[PDB]
Amino acid sequence: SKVVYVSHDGTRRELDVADGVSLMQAAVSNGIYDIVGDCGGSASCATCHVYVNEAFTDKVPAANEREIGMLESVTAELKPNSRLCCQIIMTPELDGIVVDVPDRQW
Ligand code: FES
Repeated sequence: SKVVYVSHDGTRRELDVADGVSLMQAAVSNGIYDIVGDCGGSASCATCHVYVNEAFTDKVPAANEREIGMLESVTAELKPNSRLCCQIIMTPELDGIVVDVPDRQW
């Protein structure tokens, strides 16, 4: 399914992500440099921060307690639609999901 990573300067980068693969994993393994994913996807860092387009925030499973806690430490502006994309697993329903990436993770 399709996923669009919009870098902070507006560049739209589309990737085909297989079901069950997290947005972070697909990102860091396909040149999406503005996403670090340092902890490896256990909601243990804030380096996979992204802003989920409001047309998809409802279809994504809500952030668990751990992510909520980690999000508090994001280095870029924390917004209502901020999410640690390693916590978002790709599924067909999410096809076309768009995420805007901040100008910094560290
Ligand atoms: S890769 Fe560390 S919280 Fe997402």
